[PDB]
Amino acid sequence: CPGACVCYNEPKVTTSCPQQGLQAVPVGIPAASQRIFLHGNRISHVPAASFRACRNLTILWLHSNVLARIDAAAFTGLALLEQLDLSDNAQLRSVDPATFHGLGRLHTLHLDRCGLQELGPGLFRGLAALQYLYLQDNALQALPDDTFRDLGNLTHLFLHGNRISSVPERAFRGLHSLDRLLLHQNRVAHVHPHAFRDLGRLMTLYLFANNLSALPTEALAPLRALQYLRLNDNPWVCDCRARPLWAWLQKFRGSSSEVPCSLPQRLAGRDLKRLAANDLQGCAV
Ligand SMILES: CC(=O)N[C@@H]1[C@@H](O)[C@H](O)[C@@H](CO)O[C@@H]1O
Ligand SMILES: CC(=O)N[C@@H]1[C@@H](O)[C@H](O)[C@@H](CO)O[C@H]1O
Repeated sequence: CPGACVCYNEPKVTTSCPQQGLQAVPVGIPAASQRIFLHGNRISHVPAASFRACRNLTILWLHSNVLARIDAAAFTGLALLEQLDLSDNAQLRSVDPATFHGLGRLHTLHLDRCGLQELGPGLFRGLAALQYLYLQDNALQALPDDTFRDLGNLTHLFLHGNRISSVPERAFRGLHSLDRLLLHQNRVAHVHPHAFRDLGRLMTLYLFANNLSALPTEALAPLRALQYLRLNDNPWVCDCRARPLWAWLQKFRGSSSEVPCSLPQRLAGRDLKRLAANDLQGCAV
């Protein structure tokens, strides 16, 4: 086994060379390795077919490594790959759309704390098996249509800490079985109704800290079975336009947060969840 690593077959075959100051992926990683650990090094690249001979690789960790570019090939024969953590590489900024193409059995994929500015075309094409998909704290500006379409088992989608400015119909389409997506700490101005139009089964949604003035009507409608909704820290305007949300909150059985009206004044500071129906004026004008 390569130096600066410990190798064992014990539970599953591991290579493990974490925090060993490695500058690049060592050449001698034994092929019949099941799980490989390379986080905490200084590996700045994942060149084409870096783990090819490891046909039985289940777990692979490269997080916290000053990654800069990950060859479109990279994970090529890692068909049995389950977890692939590339988190904490604020210098990556991007992943060639065809990168994860194979990765069928992929269960969990971490791409958080990465300079990801955009989510390319088929970045997540047919990742079917995927359930956990971490994408918090990147530079993502928008969620383009059908971006998570093929992700049918996805039950955990984290997108907070980005720069998403709005949620269009397209995004979150095939996301059936999605149990909880967080969108907090984003710049969400508008949430197109129907945007959650098959986002049922969803257990918990987060939209706090987001620059939302008021939510459309049919917006929270599909969220039958929702149990946790966090809407604090938003410029909630409270005029007749808030009725739909006001209403949706009253009939809500689950657990909500505080929806602080931050406008108009005179009502400013009060929480929409406790305003009486006729507190919302300034109608059709
Ligand atoms: C809860 C559910 O729908 N189970 C299926 C599972 O049978 C299948 O193996 C997987 C694909 O890897 O998709 C879904 O997770
Ligand atoms: C545990 C098991 O199924 N055995 C195979 C083994 O025959 C093969 O040599 C190896 C490739 O390195 O992949 C393993 O999965």
